[PDB]
Amino acid sequence: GLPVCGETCVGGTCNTPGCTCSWPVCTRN
Repeated sequence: GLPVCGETCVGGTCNTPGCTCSWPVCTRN
């Protein structure tokens, strides 16, 4: 499955609201 989110949560942050941080990458469950 193609991940909706893909922002690096290296700095403990996510751009897309709704995406959970899964260091070092944000992803939505």
